[PDB]
Amino acid sequence: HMPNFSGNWKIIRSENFEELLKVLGVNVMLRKIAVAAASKYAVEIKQEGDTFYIKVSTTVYTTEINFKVGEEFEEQTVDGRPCKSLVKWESENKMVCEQKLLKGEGPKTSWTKELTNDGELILTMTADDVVCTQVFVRE
Repeated sequence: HMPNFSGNWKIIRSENFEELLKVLGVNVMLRKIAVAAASKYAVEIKQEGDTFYIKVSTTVYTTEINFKVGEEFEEQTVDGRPCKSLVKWESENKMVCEQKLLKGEGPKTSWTKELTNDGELILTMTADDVVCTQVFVRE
């Protein structure tokens, strides 16, 4: 197995996190405690070919998703609401994920993950017109 998305990642930048949560209707006090918890974002990925295991965690919370590119799966929005998700590739090293809520009305959300040439992992998370960008390095 050669060098791909696979590995353990630790966050180093986190731009527009608060603003994203606001759009997602999170009250001030929780946004701030959330911004605090985000400087300990760890991501572990196992990638085999087309197929992905991803663990995102902070000090007190973790979640795991499993998916194949091109095949619908379920997870939660950043705000916690369950959703149907679909991942597609965009270049050698970027995937994007459109999301439709299971139940109800809310902002259009989506995320991306990309591996840069300097070997950083870059996560984006979009709610409507607001885009949160997070940068990660190998652990």
